[PDB]
Amino acid sequence: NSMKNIESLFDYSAGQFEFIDHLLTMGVGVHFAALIFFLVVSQFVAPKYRIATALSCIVMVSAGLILNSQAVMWTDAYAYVDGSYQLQDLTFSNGYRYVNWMATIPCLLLQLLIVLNLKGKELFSTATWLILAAWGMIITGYVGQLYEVDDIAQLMIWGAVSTAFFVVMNWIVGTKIFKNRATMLGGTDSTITKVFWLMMFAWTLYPIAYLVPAFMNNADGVVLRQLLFTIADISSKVIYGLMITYIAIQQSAAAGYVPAQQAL
Ligand SMILES: CCCCCCCC/C=C\CCCCCCCC(=O)OC[C@H](O)CO
Ligand SMILES: *C\C=C(C)/C=C/C=C(C)/C=C/C1=C(C)CCCC1(C)C
Ligand SMILES: CCCCCCCC/C=C\CCCCCCCC(=O)O
Ligand SMILES: CCCCCCCC/C=C\CCCCCCCC(=O)O
Ligand SMILES: CCCCCCCC/C=C\CCCCCCCC(=O)O
Repeated sequence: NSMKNIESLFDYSAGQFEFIDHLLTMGVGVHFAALIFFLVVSQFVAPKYRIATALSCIVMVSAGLILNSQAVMWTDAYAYVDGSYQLQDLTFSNGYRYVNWMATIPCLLLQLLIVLNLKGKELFSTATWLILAAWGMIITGYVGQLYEVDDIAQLMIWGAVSTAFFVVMNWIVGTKIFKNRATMLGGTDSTITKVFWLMMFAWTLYPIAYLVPAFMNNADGVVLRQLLFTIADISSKVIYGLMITYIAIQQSAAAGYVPAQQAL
């Protein structure tokens, strides 16, 4: 699975290799630091919204474990030899991120629907269509990147199919947001609209990283891709969760939850 990604094609300078290692290890710290924050403020969230901050804790740990796994895989697969880090064993691939996404994306979408105050039949219904659309996106994306070394054309076609799911997914999300933001309390009807645009921006970096093999097929393309993943993860998981948490607390406060009012 590692021979199919471009990381296996190149030697890396100390500077490139340590920059990638430092990017992944920093990602671990950030996520686990935000995990403590999400855990602490959960007591300031009304029971109605408390599951949202819990889902952020699930995302933080899910991401932190795969980023930590990826950093160690990175240092195991390569060895500094003759002035460059060269592939030693085949134990590093990007496929594990696509596993992180399969798991984190349903959680990220669920926390959004919860603060939108959807409930019951509509919650279960809307969540099912989003998670299926999203899994189709991720799965077709994972098939495509198996060809980023061998068959770029296939990468593209699987990229096109994956993007179809992405567009439909965002159309559902946007439609539910704009049709339900009047139900939101404390002025969060204004904040949720920004969350949506944060989503659009953060999530669009992933397909850009996905296409790096096609327009920068070299060792700096590998560094660049990890940098895009790092900006994307922090924005779609950390900042977004903070955005979701702030909305949860605000609506809790507007709903008469005392611990939420005292915290604010
Ligand atoms: C590569 C081939 C396939 C590529 C095709 C690309 C087409 C993209 C079209 C629109 C943007 C999609 C994003 C949709 C953003 C959410 C839509 C929305 O804002 O919802 C509207 C709602 O009806 C208001 O109440
Ligand atoms: C970690 C959180 C999230 C929301 C991950 C999001 C991933 C995507 C939006 C991926 C999209 C893809 C597209 C649209 C087509 C290329 C293949 C991808 C799966 C990378
Ligand atoms: C394809 C996988 C299955 C798809 C179904 C996804 C699961 C969604 C099911 C239930 C919605 C979760 C809501 C949890 C309760 C929170 C409600 C609340 O406290 O206000
Ligand atoms: C067990 C977790 C995975 C859940 C799968 C169910 C979700 C369905 C999502 C979209 C189906 C797309 C399947 C197309 C795969 C073709 C790739 C191939 O066969 O080589
Ligand atoms: C992930 C973004 C989704 C959109 C993908 C772009 C759609 C295809 C665009 C142009 C087709 C160009 C096909 C060139 C194939 C030859 C390249 C090669 O095989 O080496």
